[PDB]
Formats: sequence, structure tokens, C-alpha cells
Amino acid sequence: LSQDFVEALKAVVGSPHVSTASAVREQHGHDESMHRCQPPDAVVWPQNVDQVSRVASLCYNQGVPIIPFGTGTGVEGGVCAVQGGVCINLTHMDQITELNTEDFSVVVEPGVTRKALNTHLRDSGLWFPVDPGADASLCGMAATGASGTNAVRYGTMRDNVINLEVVLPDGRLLHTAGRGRHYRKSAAGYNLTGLFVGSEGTLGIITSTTLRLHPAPEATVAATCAFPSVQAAVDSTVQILQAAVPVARIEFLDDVMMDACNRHSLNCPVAPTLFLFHGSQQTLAEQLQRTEAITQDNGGSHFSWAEKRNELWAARHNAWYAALALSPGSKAYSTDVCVPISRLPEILVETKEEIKASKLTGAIVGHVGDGNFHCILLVDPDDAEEQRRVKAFAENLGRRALALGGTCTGEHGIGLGKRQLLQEEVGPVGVETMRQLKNTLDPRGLMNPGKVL
Ligand SMILES: Cc1cc2nc3c(=O)[nH]c(=O)nc-3n(C[C@H](O)[C@H](O)[C@H](O)COP(=O)(O)OP(=O)(O)OC[C@H]3O[C@@H](n4cnc5c(N)ncnc54)[C@H](O)[C@@H]3O)c2cc1C
Repeated sequence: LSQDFVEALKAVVGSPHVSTASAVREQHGHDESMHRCQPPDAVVWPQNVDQVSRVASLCYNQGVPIIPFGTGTGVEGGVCAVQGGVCINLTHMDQITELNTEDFSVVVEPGVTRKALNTHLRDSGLWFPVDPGADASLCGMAATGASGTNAVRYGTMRDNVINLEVVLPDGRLLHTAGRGRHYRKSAAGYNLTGLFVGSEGTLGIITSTTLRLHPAPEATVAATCAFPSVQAAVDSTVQILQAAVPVARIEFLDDVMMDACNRHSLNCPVAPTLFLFHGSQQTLAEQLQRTEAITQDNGGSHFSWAEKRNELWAARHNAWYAALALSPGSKAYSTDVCVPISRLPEILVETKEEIKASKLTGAIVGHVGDGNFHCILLVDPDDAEEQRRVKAFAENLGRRALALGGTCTGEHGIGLGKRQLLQEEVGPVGVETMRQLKNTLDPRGLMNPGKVL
């Protein structure tokens, strides 16, 4: 990057908010995945949306790539600057606005994390349910199309994003559903909000998100349930969903994951396990009765039932790091397939068998209520042959999911790792259509290049 360009950036955001230092760039050249660090040429922290617009227009017209950066917790290399350019760290815009408790909505800027929002909402009787394990930027979660353990009942980001404020690549400001609007449903024109959810920073920069809030549940019960086999755990899950029990969370851990989480955080029996209800005192008893009946018929243990619940779900949210702690110094790559629920037993049991018959260390954890799971595969950062084997494993598993009518990623996204799988998933006309949308919004191809498509 030229000296005149760097001075132009500083003129927009202020000297302290532009850095070309190698260490600062290296910290912004990678996320939590195994993808190799590729540092941007500069990092910029805009202080308001006018500055985001002016930074984007400066980069765009000079032919400099733009990489939006939230909290850097992605796992597909979305923030790696494969073509250099300017990394725009958005987290100094960190204000919550327009809290409308009577309408169940709130507007947040990119520096707001889910934990910050729910802290702000204490005493309101409302909460925001979409809960990825990491304390990520909510706007970053909109950009990746994230979900979480609560999504089986309360929906994903796609279900809970009502509106987005987006700086387009050339700096124009778009409010996808209209400035200041919030409502339950609309048929007005084409739905632009859904286009930018899951766009991973390749179509523009999300500078605020309007979120749907939910009422806090009247009563909560959490429990764990140990099974004799992966088959028995996943059959129970499928049967619970087919019985229409409105479980609030239903998370699967294989025995490897359960032992890893025990060691990193618990003392649950080392076995394929379900972490599991919201409603009134009496509603819970019915849900529990129907769910315990199904789990018992598949060999589940009696359920192992305001501090131990928090510790239970904190251990699940840290499963990624529990897995990494199995082999210190290693990095991780995760699969993320989502299949029609009736096919979940076959593919989960097959994955377990394939991990066991392999030399790789893999732990399985997942949002199985959605038909979704992660195979977290560990890699030695220097063992290039192990790295080729994890990639081959992840690609085989993704193709098996596609063969079953599913998708190669339920929530993490495509980034750098799944671009060939996406082409297989949607086919030539799907790829061309996505590319035409990318081209009309980002003609010069400068909005996070090398990702998704
Ligand atoms: C321990 C752990 C657990 C996780 N659990 C889950 C889980 O349960 N579910 C799940 O879905 N994910 C999960 N993730 C992945 C990650 O937390 C999510 O993908 C999250 O949405 C990433 O947000 P971020 O701001 O940290 O993203 P970053 O890594 O900063 O960016 C991710 C991508 O989005 C783009 N981007 C970021 N912010 C914006 C913006 N404001 N506008 C436009 N583009 C933007 C970036 O360019 C990049 O391509 C987990 C990650 C970790 C480390």
C-alpha cells in the first residue's frame, strides 16, 4: 500500500485508527481455523458509519481489497487476506440502540456481542437466543448466517434478523428492509435482508443489525443423558423431533468429545451423550415425560439434572477448545454438514466409524436437533501430510452429506474451505446466479475476494 493511500485512510478515521504494523496485521490475518494466516496490508478501525462508507469508497476506487473483520472467531478463513488489502475492524462501533421491548426488537452495532446484548437486557424479561459458542459480534453472526444450541426452538440468525444496515462495496448505504423499519412479515419487493445474511462480507459491510428478541422462558430444566452407542443417541434425537417435543436445546457429544469436555471444564459418564426444556412447571413435566420415554427405549440413562446449568452449557460452548486441548499445539478444522433428519443416524454413525478407522483425532459435537453436526479434526500445523488427510476426510464427509440431499454447511459458512463443495451443492446455474448477484453489488471483485465463490 502506497504512502498517499495510507494518509488518505488516516484522513478518514484518524491516525490512531490506521495501522500498517506487521504484528497488528498478523493478528487480523487469521481466525480460529487452521487456515494459514494471510495478513492484510493495513487494519482500519472506523468510528461511525460515515467513516465506514468513506473507507470503503477509498479502497474500492483505488482497487484495494476490503476484508470486514468482526471478532475473528470464524472457522472457515473468512478474514484471511488472500489478496492483501485493508482489513476493516468494525468493533469500535459498539452501541445498542432502538431497544423496542414492546415490539420485541433491538438494533446493534458490530462491536456488540451476544453477551453484551443479553447483559443489557437483564431485567427486561427479553433475551436474544442465537448462541454460537464463541462471544462473537452479532453483526458477524448475521454475516455468517450463524446458529447455535437454541436454534432448534428459537431459530437461526436468518430467522431472527429483521433488518440490516449495509455499506455496499462502493460506499453507498443500504437499509435492506428500509431505514428504521421493523415488523413481523412483509411481501414488499424482494427480500434484501435474507440476501445479506450469510454473505460473509463478500457483498458489503454490515454496520448494524435489527434483531428479533424473545420472551425469557417461564421455567427452565437442563439435563444430560448417556447412551450406549452413537446410534442410540441419534435415534433418540430423531424420534424426539418426530414426536414434536418442543425441546429448547438438544446437543450431541460423542464419547471423545464428552471426555475432552470433562478434562477441559464436568464429570459426566464418558459415553455418547445428549445435553438437553422451556415452559411452565406443568408444561415441562409433559415434555420431560415424553422425552424420557423415548430416550429410555433407546437405552438412555435416567436424566442427570442456577449455576450447574450455566457450567453445563459453558462446557458445550467451549467444545472447540476442549478438542484442541487433546493435542496441545494443534489447530482444528471442522465439518458442518446438515442433512434431512431421517438420514442423520446413517451419516453420524458412518462418521464415527470413519474417524475410528482413521489415524486422525476427531471429536463429534452438534446441533443434531437441526440435523447438523461438527466433526472437529485436529491438525499438526507443520505435518503437511496430516493436513492433506484432514482435508480429504472433510471433503469426503461433505460429499456424503450432499449425496443424502443435505448441505455442506449448516452454520459456519464457506469461506476458503468449502468452495468446491458449494459448486457441487447448487450446480452450474446456482453458481452462476450467485456470481451474478456478487457482480452487481461488487463489480470490481474487491469485497473479501477469494471467499465463498
Ligand atoms: C469456540 C467456537 C464456537 C463456535 N460455535 C459456533 C456455533 O455454534 N455456531 C456458528 O454458527 N458458529 C460458531 N462459531 C463460528 C463463529 O463464532 C461464527 O461464525 C461467528 O458468526 C463469526 O463472527 P465473527 O464476528 O467472530 O467473525 P469473523 O471471523 O470476524 O468474520 C467471519 C466472516 O464474516 C465476515 N464479517 C464479519 N463481520 C462482518 C460485518 N460486520 N459485515 C460483513 N461481513 C462481516 C468476515 O469478512 C468473514 O468472512 C464458533 C467459533 C468458535 C471459535
